[PDB]
Amino acid sequence: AHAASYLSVGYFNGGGDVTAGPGGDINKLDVTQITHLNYSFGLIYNDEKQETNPALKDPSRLHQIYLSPKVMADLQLLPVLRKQNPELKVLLSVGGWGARGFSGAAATAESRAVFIRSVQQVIKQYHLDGIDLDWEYPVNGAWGLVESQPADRANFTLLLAELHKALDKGKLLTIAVGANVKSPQEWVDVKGIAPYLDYINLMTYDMAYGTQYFNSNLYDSKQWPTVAAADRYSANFVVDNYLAAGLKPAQLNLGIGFYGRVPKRATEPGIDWDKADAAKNPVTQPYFTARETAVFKAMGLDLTKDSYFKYNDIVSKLLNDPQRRFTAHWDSDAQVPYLTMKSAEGKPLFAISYENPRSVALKADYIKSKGLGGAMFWEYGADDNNRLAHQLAESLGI
Ligand SMILES: CC(=O)N[C@@H]1[C@@H](O)[C@H](O)[C@@H](CO)O[C@H]1O
Repeated sequence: AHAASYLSVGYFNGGGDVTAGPGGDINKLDVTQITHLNYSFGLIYNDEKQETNPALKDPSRLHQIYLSPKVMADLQLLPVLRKQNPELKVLLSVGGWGARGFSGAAATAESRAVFIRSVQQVIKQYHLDGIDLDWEYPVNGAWGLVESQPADRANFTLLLAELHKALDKGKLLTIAVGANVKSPQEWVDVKGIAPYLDYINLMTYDMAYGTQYFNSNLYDSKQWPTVAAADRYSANFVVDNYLAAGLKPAQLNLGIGFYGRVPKRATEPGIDWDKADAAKNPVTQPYFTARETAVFKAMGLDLTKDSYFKYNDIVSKLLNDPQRRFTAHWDSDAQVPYLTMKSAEGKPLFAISYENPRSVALKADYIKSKGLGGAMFWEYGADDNNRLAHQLAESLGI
């Protein structure tokens, strides 16, 4: 007689993203398929010396939120989206991969107050239901991609506490957190911040690095196993790490990638940093040759720079490749699909893993069985005719 309610929180790369590229078309989204939209991204005016976005270096706006023209214009369509789905909640996500300014914004009482005032101003001007902070990452700085300091852990908590106090009742405060095991251990006081957050979005993807083949495997592959311990990740492992650190499952949304990645293992030696004279003794070697890298290059994917491939492009360019160069497979342990390309020798080479309707439904089944609060996905612009979002909505009963 009583039915559970799951969330489906769809990121949309509207403004542009360092790794996913230019922003998409908000008009193509089906907002009836989701519960929450994270419009991405607000940026942060900052004094980091390595900032290359000159707009963000305006010293009169230090620590405030920056909204690009495209972001402003898209946020103007909110009334139309709300008419199509009057239950929809819309948040602005601030930060994203490579986004500077959190370490400075969070550092002092005065800096925190400026940031918070800016958050309040943006919520009010654009009539948002809340704010999502996507700081990559406190303390670690994504290994120097953004400035960081050890005080970031404590300061993130203070920032969230003070933002929670400032926000109107009813406004949502959320964050996205990293897959890396050091996130709950060292970077983010997850127990400390939990009281201030409506939910926590887990970035349970981007695992196709180092000696790992799969990008968003639910469990570890056995057929295509990761070699170095420090690289061995799955969505469930991440979930378990956050739960071990003291978060309740109902507060968590599992991140689902509407995209795939060509693993780094295909093109770069894989180093196990636990081994003797590690860099001279790689534990995997690249298996792509110029023949393979050229196929991807011709698609528009330069594997020396990036490995991201949107799901709609996987369908149109890989699955439906007129020359039939890609073969689709299912990994029964990892519960995701992957494609192989045939080497000149005739051997299948592992090309890319991704998510399809079947694997999305299996992640929804995990959400339901593990007792998580819902799904989050990156990102709506990468879906194919809203099919993966619709699958998620069907499987979660949204
Ligand atoms: C797009 C992305 O997430 N890249 C990161 C990278 O910063 C990092 O070097 C590695 C762990 O060292 O984890 C990868 O997932």
